[PDB]
Amino acid sequence: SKPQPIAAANSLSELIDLFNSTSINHDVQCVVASTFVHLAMTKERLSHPKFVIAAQNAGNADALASLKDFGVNWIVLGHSERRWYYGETNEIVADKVAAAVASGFMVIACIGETLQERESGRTAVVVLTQIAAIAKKLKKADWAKVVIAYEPVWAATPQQAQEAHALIRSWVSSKIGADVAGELRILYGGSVNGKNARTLYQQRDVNGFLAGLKPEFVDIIKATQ
Repeated sequence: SKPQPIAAANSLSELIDLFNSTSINHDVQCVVASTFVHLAMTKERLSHPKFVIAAQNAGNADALASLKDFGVNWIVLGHSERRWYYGETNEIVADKVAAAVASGFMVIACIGETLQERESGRTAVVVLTQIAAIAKKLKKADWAKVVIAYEPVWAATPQQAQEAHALIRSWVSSKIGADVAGELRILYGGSVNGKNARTLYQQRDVNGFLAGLKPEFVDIIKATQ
């Protein structure tokens, strides 16, 4: 069977009212990741116990310490623009991930290739090098706290997403262990809506979504069964 799925989202007050009133029938960890300045409000307002608040991109020991102290236990790291715009390298993201885990966080670590990388058939070498860097700073036991989001930056069909996710899980199995591989949530972080979410989740190696904080996130949740 699949590990517990994750639905994570990366005007606002209307969105949280909506999430709060939503009945979610099945086992699924929901995550609302927000920017620093909206954190307190989101935390005051979001009360659905199947949801947790995540920080984003924090990389400083003291910052992580305060978030944790503030009751934030999740963080999202390495999201696409962090790498292609802000210049966070494979190693910078790796160190952020290791720092967060050491501070008691559950980490959604993002990886993904650009259009130029996908077009040239270098998806595998790129994606695996990104996670290899992440793995280098983590111990096997740390993987209990880790979640991988695959982001088709280059954008996708369920078959394409399945192939990407499957290639990630094979590298994990062989380099980290089959037991880690089996428990690891690998989320699909490409474009998704209420039409293809359900289709995508059906894929053997998709364990959820890293999608947009948007009214239709609710359908993304339902897509995880």
